[PDB]
Order: sequence, then structure tokens, then C-alpha cells
Amino acid sequence: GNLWATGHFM
Repeated sequence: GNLWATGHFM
């Protein structure tokens, strides 16, 4: 799970 991408794209 990359919450990461939840802050890079959104």
C-alpha cells in the first residue's frame, strides 16, 4: 500500500 501515491497524484 503506497499512501504515497495518495499525496503525489492527489
